[PDB]
Amino acid sequence: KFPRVKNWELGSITYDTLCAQSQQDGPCTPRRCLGSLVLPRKPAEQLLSQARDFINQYYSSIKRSGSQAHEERLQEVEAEVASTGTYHLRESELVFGAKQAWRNAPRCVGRIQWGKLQVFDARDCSSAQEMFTYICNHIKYATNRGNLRSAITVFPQRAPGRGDFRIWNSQLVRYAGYRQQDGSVRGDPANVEITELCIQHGWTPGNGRFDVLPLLLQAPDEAPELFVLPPELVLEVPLEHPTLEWFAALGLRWYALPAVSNMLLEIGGLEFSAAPFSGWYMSTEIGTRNLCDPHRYNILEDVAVCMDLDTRTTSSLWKDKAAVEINLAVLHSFQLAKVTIVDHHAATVSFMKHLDNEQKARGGCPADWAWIVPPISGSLTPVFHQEMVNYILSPAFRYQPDPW
Amino acid sequence: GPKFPRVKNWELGSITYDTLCAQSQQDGPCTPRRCLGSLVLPRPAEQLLSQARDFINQYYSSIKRSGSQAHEERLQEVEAEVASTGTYHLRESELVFGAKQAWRNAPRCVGRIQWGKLQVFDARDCSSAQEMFTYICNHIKYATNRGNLRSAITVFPQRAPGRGDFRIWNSQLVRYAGYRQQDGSVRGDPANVEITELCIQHGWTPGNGRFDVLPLLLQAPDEAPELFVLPPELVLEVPLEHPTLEWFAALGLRWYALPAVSNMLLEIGGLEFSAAPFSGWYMSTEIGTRNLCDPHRYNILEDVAVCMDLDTRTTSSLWKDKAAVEINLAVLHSFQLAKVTIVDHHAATVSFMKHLDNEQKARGGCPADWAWIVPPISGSLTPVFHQEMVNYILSPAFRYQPDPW
Ligand code: HEM
Ligand code: HEM
Ligand SMILES: CNCCN(C)c1cncc(CCc2cc(C)cc(N)n2)c1
Ligand SMILES: CNCCN(C)c1cncc(CCc2cc(C)cc(N)n2)c1
Ligand SMILES: C[C@H](O)[C@H](O)[C@H]1CNc2nc(N)[nH]c(=O)c2N1
Ligand SMILES: C[C@H](O)[C@H](O)[C@H]1CNc2nc(N)[nH]c(=O)c2N1
Ligand SMILES: [Zn+2]
Repeated sequence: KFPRVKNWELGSITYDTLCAQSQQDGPCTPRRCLGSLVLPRKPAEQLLSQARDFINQYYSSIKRSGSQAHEERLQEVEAEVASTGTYHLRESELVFGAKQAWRNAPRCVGRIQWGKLQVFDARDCSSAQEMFTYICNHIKYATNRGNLRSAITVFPQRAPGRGDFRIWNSQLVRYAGYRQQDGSVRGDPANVEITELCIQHGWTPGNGRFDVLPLLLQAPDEAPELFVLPPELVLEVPLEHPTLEWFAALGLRWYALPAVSNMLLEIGGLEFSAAPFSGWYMSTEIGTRNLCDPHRYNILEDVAVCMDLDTRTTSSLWKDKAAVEINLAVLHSFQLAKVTIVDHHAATVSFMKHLDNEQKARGGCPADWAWIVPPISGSLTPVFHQEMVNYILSPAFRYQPDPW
Repeated sequence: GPKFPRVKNWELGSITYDTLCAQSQQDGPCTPRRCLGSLVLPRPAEQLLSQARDFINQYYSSIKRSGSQAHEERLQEVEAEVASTGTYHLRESELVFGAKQAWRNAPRCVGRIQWGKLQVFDARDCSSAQEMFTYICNHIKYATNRGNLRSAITVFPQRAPGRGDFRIWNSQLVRYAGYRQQDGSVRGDPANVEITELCIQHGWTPGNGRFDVLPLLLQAPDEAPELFVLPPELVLEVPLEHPTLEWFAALGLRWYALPAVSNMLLEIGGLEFSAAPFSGWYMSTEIGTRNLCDPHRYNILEDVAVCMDLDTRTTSSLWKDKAAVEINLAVLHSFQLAKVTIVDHHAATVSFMKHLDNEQKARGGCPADWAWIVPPISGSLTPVFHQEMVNYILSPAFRYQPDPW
């Protein structure tokens, strides 16, 4: 049985058949749905089968499926697993695998872009120092003077005999969070733990709200090392508002490059524990979540007071009013600085086009509705009205435990 | 540790475990292979007895008499009744318990903090379509209460073997007509096109406004549905104005005070009440965001944004978000002015979090549909956005049922 998927705005119905290609179970059972949970509660034969399936995927994608190059390649993989317990990917295969991982990421609204991804092979990396070099080039390439380009750098895969290559930071750019004795937090509350780990490993702390953290980089079975990014590498956008002169006074800012550095990339059963990837922001990530979440910078009441709003009652919708001006500020400021950004309406409309492309290409598209629908103005966007099917395809980005 | 779903709040960092889901007997649409949680509508003899036995156990527990002699005698009384007739009857207070528990169990309802405060009108004696009309008018009168809205449900006779159903054809007691135009467009509410055409086929003389109140199509057992027009003074409405945008009132928008769902099935202990309309009060985003701004409903966003003189030629001006906010404010302001009960999406979600905490202590969980609980605007500004939820089906329940035609 294949899920029947309906759009409630248009009346149109599709059938997801791609989900039958899922080999990995999610958190739901027929007794109870667990789709709103953020994290999971969580053999040569099995590695070999994921390898076969992936190699078949690759040769099918270049329409050389069944051919001699294909046959001989499966033989290589099988021969290599049989005597070493593992294998290695060709650069071309890794490029394919990385693009598919993005394509398959059900929580990502930006997947219209999935075929345009620059892949840096960093598998010849043997130290934190080289990782840092690779990371710096990635940032320079990706940022491209505000003309953002999507990229991934892939460090050496996990191996049975040793500890992982890891980037301890959750993103390549993070603002420090400084825990106060008086309970509160200066800077980004989301980054208290990593800030403290940086200090413990000997970083000289700042005292600002927007102090860019150093990277903690780890080569196998070694203590992590500390590397400060050259400030000229981290593009930042001061936030002002198009018609509210006082907004700029607030001294708000955000960095240009969203670069996730703590997820695991799995391809054909191989696991890449350090494989930082980046694109460009959707404005609501900065304007709504990072700046307005109560457990983040939490600036809503501040902005509302400057707007002289009735802060004393919920029914004046001050929160809603302030959040809209904040999101507008982010868009205006990024556009003024010529740094790539996408608003949530433009993003969700392109995501609808992606669904349509994928329906035609693959018979469906794994999508996590709760993460696709923006944090403000949900039903004002087309994705709100679109039913979606969530499931796990490989290659995939996965979460993994923090390495401390 | 515990072998039940771990549930996390990401704002507060706090953890619970849902043990109540263990009580679920009916399977939802998901499997380990794929999550179908965002689908609005996914695809008796011994059976009856087990559902019946379970409900009576629920009832006696609610009154703290499990295992008692009255408990076992009621169980005996029920199976005796099923053995000789195939069905059975609820005592009055069982029906009252069941109706409240059905609301309490409703995963898509954010208003469940009020669940214990429900007026239950017993209408299981009703025997004509004219009589259904009297019960409905009475319900509307009681529930509207001149703007001081009171939750209520009226329960009509249960499905009976052989005999036909009591059905209310309309999806709500109050519904604006949707008139399909020559040019293909719709005047009024596009959601109500079919029911409008059904009323007409059954002899209603149609109007031509954006806000014409539909007559009721009420159906008694094995009879064609009869048509009934509500006395306009029984249908309380609120004209919409804005607290500072003076032109907003000139738009001629309005909404009715009483949201009363009339097409759902109430199931208790295997017994099915095919007509059992229930009503509460509105959360403002239902009117202001969904009914007025959905592209496939009234679709007024562009009208308002033009009046607000916003740049509607580019998404990045956030004209849609700006207009939606003011439309929601107008709804809240106009209901407040008219002294008609309403709740904003902030107050409502805050009260739902309190409800989740009450239920965690009372029952060890609360079935909840995250996509439906989180409001259609300002999602992450409300605390439920940061709350993981477990969705599952408990009974008593309100269920969807096929349209009777
Ligand atoms: C090009 C512009 C892109 C945009 C606008 C975009 C947008 C987004 C957004 C809004 C989210 C939700 C994030 C959150 O709320 O925490 C997300 C998640 C995600 N994105 Fe994209 N993305 C882009 C590029 C990429 C690229 C290049 C990759 C990988 C190569 C990627 C992979 C992912 C993954 C794996 C997630 C899920 C993260 C998680 O589960 O925490 N995205 N994206
Ligand atoms: C007292 C104030 C109440 C409020 C603010 C409230 C709020 C809501 C809201 C906002 C929804 C979402 C509906 C949609 O978006 O289509 C909903 C659904 C629902 N409500 Fe409540 N409600 C209230 C009272 C009641 C009562 C008295 C009952 C029954 C006794 C009830 C039962 C339900 C059920 C069964 C649904 C699911 C409807 C569906 O799945 O289509 N509610 N409610
Ligand atoms: C669920 N735990 C981790 C959350 N996480 C990895 C995360 C948190 N906050 C923000 C992001 C940014 C995600 C992202 C990635 C890319 C490539 C582009 C973009 N605009 N956003 C990710
Ligand atoms: C999704 N299928 C059913 C449609 N449906 C029942 C529905 C649609 N649109 C709006 C409502 C209103 C739901 C409701 C019910 C009650 C008692 C109170 C309230 N505030 N809202 C219901
Ligand atoms: C509990 C809930 O699932 C959680 O708050 C989710 C909701 N949807 C989200 N959507 C996005 N894009 N990012 C998020 O962090 C979240 N958080
Ligand atoms: C596809 C999606 O499930 C559908 O549009 C849902 C989303 N959440 C909703 N939430 C509520 N309260 N009411 C709705 O009608 C919907 N529609
Ligand atoms: Zn699910």
